[PDB]
Amino acid sequence: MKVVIAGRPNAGKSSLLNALAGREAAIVTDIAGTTRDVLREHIHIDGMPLHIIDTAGLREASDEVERIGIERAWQEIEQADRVLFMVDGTTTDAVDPAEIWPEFIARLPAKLPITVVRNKADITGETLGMSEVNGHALIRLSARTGEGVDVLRNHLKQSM
Amino acid sequence: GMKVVIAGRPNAGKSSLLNALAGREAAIVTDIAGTTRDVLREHIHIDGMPLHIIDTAGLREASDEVERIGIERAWQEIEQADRVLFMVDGTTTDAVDPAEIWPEFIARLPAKLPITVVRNKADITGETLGMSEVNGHALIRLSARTGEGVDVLRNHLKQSM
Ligand SMILES: Nc1nc2c(ncn2[C@@H]2O[C@H](COP(=O)(O)OP(=O)(O)O)[C@@H](O)[C@H]2O)c(=O)[nH]1
Ligand SMILES: Nc1nc2c(ncn2[C@@H]2O[C@H](COP(=O)(O)OP(=O)(O)O)[C@@H](O)[C@H]2O)c(=O)[nH]1
Ligand code: ALF
Ligand code: ALF
Ligand SMILES: [Mg+2]
Ligand SMILES: [Mg+2]
Ligand SMILES: [Rb+]
Ligand SMILES: [Rb+]
Repeated sequence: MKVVIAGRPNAGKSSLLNALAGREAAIVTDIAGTTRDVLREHIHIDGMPLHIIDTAGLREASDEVERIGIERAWQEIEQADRVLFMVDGTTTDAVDPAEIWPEFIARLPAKLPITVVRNKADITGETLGMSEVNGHALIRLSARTGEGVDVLRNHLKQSM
Repeated sequence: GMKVVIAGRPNAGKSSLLNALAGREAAIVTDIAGTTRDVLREHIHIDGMPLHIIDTAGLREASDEVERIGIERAWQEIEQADRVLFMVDGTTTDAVDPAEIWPEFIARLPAKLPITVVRNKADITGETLGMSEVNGHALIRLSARTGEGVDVLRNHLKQSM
């Protein structure tokens, strides 16, 4: 199954791709617009194989390559079986994704299931782990420190 | 199966080749040098023979930090290749010997690593497509943009590996 990592620039999408991959598969920097190309990694949880797909942070970009990467990111979303909507927790205390970015949520294919991932729990102090908002799955992790990425691994097995 | 790494200077047509081999638009291609930075890996098959194709950032002295980093990762894939396709923009030089095109690059490769010199953009130079040899290296003239000469590459990849 195709699981697409998507959200704003600098949310930590590539860190999570790397954590899920177990491998420095995507470049990771604090410069917004680091990922432009779509990056795919084939993994296996527990007998369940999936493609995890890292994408350019969504925005209106004047960098042409990034502009193209954002086109393709939306195209990956269109074909996704699940989106992991990645949020930098330090930027908002909001947990309902309609409060975080309604425009993005509203644009997503109807009934494409969304897992909301409040990342950088290491700066927030947020309590780690899974819950649910407005019927959307909600995982609090650190992609950088691996802290709580395990629950997400199990979540994917369960839900897919 | 084995790992084929596409390497060379920026804008040589390495992503264009990856997409022609993969039969789909895996890598972003533009006229802008420094488009590719992350390493892109595609798994393909030729005549049933499985093959890994790795696209890399063009090697240059880059001002952009993400690109500098992709260049490092590009080298770290090269070190680990079973073959390198050394892609050269044909309209930039009439040279065929990789030693005349970029000696530094050629010398830094691991001792055992074979290389196929690919002279890309043959649609512009008008050079005859197909296979030859320079100084013991395999040599191929093709257009990744049009796909002309790429079957010769595919056949060379199956025979060579
Ligand atoms: N402190 C902390 N930083 C993170 C975490 N995840 C990502 N980052 C950092 O935030 C910046 C952007 O990360 P990256 O994965 O490349 O973001 P992307 O643009 O969404 O893919 C980098 O400096 C990362 O090291 C996290 O869980 N905790
Ligand atoms: N005329 C011609 N143009 C090409 C060919 N291959 C690539 N290009 C163009 O050269 C530019 C750089 O190509 P790209 O594949 O992104 O280069 P890379 O930086 O080495 O990956 C783009 O404008 C391509 O369309 C070719 O065989 N013929
Ligand atoms: F801002 Al990014 F990958 F570098 F979304
Ligand atoms: F210049 Al490139 F991939 F964009 F080597
Ligand atoms: Mg990224
Ligand atoms: Mg390229
Ligand atoms: Rb980034
Ligand atoms: Rb390019």
